[PDB]
Amino acid sequence: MELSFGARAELPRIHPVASKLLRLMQKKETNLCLSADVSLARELLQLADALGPSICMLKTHVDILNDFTLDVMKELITLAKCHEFLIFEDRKFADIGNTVKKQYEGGIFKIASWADLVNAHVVPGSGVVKGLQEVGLPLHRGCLLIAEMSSTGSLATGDYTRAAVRMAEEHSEFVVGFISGSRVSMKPEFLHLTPGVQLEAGGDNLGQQYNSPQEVIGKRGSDIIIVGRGIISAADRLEAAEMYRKAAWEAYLSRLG
Amino acid sequence: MELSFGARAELPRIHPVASKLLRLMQKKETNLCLSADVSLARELLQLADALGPSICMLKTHVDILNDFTLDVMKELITLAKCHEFLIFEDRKFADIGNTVKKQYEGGIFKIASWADLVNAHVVPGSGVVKGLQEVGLPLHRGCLLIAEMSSTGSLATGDYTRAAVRMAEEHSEFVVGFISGSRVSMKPEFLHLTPGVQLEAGGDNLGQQYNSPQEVIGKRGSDIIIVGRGIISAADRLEAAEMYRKAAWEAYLSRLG
Ligand SMILES: Cc1cn([C@@H]2O[C@H](COP(=O)(O)O)[C@@H](O)[C@H]2O)c(=O)[nH]c1=O
Ligand SMILES: Cc1cn([C@@H]2O[C@H](COP(=O)(O)O)[C@@H](O)[C@H]2O)c(=O)[nH]c1=O
Repeated sequence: MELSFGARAELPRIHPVASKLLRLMQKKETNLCLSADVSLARELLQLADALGPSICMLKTHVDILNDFTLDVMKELITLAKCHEFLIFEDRKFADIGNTVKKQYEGGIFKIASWADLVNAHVVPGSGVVKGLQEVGLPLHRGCLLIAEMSSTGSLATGDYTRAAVRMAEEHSEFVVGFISGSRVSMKPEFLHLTPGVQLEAGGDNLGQQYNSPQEVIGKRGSDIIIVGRGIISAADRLEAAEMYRKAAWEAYLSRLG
Repeated sequence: MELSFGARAELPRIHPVASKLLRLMQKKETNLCLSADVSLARELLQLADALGPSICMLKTHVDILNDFTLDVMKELITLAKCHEFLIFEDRKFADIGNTVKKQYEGGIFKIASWADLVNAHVVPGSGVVKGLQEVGLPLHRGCLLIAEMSSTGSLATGDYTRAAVRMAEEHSEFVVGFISGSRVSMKPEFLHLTPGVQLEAGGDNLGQQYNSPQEVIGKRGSDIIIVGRGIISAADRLEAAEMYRKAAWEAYLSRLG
C-alpha cells in the first residue's frame, strides 16, 4: 500500500514537521531538497528565492558561510515561508547528549532557532537523540538520523543502519526520518532523504558517489533527493533544479501505480 | 617494550604535531587535556591561562561559544604558546571529503587557521580524511580519528574500531592518533586520547559514562585523559586539574616500569 505524500501527511503517527513537509511536497509537486553549499549569504539567499518554488527543502551548512549572521537566517526564514520549503541544517550532530544539546541550542549559530530539521549520526548511541530532543521538542523541531551514507567506504551499513532505524522508531516524537540511500524503514511516517544524487553517473574526487533520481526514488524507494553540485555548479541553477524536480517527482509518481 | 612520551616524540615516523605534543607532555609531566566546554570567550581564555601549566592540550567546541570571534582564537594561541599546550577543536568532521574540506578551512570558524588538532568520525569512509588533508597538510596540522566513544550505546566497536585504526595507519601523514577508550593501535607513533574520565564512578543523564584516570591510562593503555566537568564544575578548578594531572601521570609512569 504505497501512499501519496498527501495521504502520508495524514497518517496517525505523523510528526507535525513531517506532515507540513509532505503537504507542501504534494501541493508544489516537488520532492527536491537543494543542498545550498555556498560560502556567501548573498548567493544562499538568491538561490533560496529563485529556486524556492521548485524545492520542498533547502539544506544548509551554515558553518561554511563566510558572512553568517542570524539576520541572514531571518531573511532565509522569510523566503522559506514565502515559497513554502523547510530549512534543514546538515549539522551532523555526533557526540554525547550533553554536548549536542549545547551545539543545537547555543553558540553563535543558534541552530534550533531557525532550523526546521537537523540531522545526527547514530554512532554515539541514543543519547545523541535524547540530548537534541530536549531542545527540539518545545520548538516543534524534527531530526533525521543518518542511516546510510553515499560516500565510498561508508561504514553506515548492515547492523549500523538497523541501529539507526531502531533509534528513530524509539524516538518518533522527534525523529521524522533518515538520511539514507534507499528506503530503510517500512513505516510510511518516516521520511527518506537521499544525497549523492546526479542525473549522470559518476562521483567526485573525494569519495562522493552519485546515483540518478530515477534510481533512488523509483527503484530504491527514497522520498526526497538532496542535490548540491548537480544544481549549484550549473550556469542556470533554476533550469537545473527543474530538471531534478521533474526527475524526482515523476519517479515518485511511478511507484504509486 | 613501552616507550616514554619523550622517546615516542623521537620515533622515525612520528608526525611533527605528535612530536611537539609528546615533548611538552614529558617536559611538563602532564597527559591531561582540559575539555573547556564553556559558553563565553572570557571563560575559555581564563581557564586556558589558569590551567595551561597543568595541561598538554585544551579541547575546544568553538560552536558553543556565544561570542566566538577569530580574535578570541588569536588570544587562545598566545596562551597556548606561552603555557605550552596544543589546541584541539573537537569538531567531529563526519561527511564526504568535499564538504569537510570547506568546513575545516572556511566559514566563520576558520578552524584550520588555529587548531593544532581536529578529529573526525570514520563512518563516511576514508574520504573524510582525504578532504581534511587538503587543508591540514599545507597548514601543518594533525587529526584524530574517533575509534571508540564513551557513551552508552556507542556503535564504534568491533569492525568499526578496526576500520578506524586501518584508516589512521594509511593516512599517517595527517592522522596522529585516536579518540578512544583504550589503546587501539599497537604503533607507538599514534596518540590515544580518552574522554569520559572522572575520579569517581558514574555518568551523566544523557549517556556519558565515566572511568577513572588509572583505569584508562594504566589498565586500558591510553595516553591522554580528556576531562571536562570533572574540572570545570569543581569549586577549585586548579586543584581539580592538578588532581587529574597527577592521576594520569602516575598511571602512565606505572605502565612504563
Ligand atoms: C549524510 C550525507 C550528507 N551529504 C551532504 O549532501 C550534499 C551532497 O552534495 P553534492 O550533490 O554536491 O554531492 C553535501 O552537502 C554533503 O555534505 C552527502 O553528500 N552524503 C551523506 O551521506
Ligand atoms: C568523541 C567523544 C567526545 N567527547 C567529548 O569529551 C568531553 C567530555 O566532557 P565531560 O568530562 O564534561 O564529560 C565533551 O566535550 C564531549 O563532547 C566525549 O565525551 N566522548 C566521546 O566519545
